[PDB]
Amino acid sequence: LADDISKGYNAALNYLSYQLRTRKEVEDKLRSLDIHEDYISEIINKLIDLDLINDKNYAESYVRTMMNTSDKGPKVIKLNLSKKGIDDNIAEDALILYTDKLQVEKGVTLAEKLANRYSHDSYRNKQNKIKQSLLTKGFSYDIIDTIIQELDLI
Repeated sequence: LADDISKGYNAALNYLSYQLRTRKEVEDKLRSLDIHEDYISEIINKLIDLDLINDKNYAESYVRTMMNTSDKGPKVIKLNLSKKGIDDNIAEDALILYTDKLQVEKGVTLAEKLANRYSHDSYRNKQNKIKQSLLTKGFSYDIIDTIIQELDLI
């Protein structure tokens, strides 16, 4: 009855007190407890109102985290966000924080390590491997070209 919505609110705050969660993560965590859509929606809106669920904030902190702790570029950061239930629109707004100059600087750092790793290759084969590595990590062609121009300066 009314103890349904109650159990729902309780599990939600347990799940959130620890880590940050996307709306969808909570939206289908209430289902892990067999709570109807009639009630999940009531719980979710209330949580959003109390700012306990906030996808813009989720996406922004994720982006800051990856910028600071990973070697991943915008494209991979975005698909990670999509895999968590973040709207494309919200992910895109959040990715605005990963400025070109910041991407290039992280890319130059990775490129420098790889240059040393492939130090025996020809300049051409060397850059191909580096561009390839940066592409699989999520950086765009233009960003990679700027990284390559930067690396040669070095």
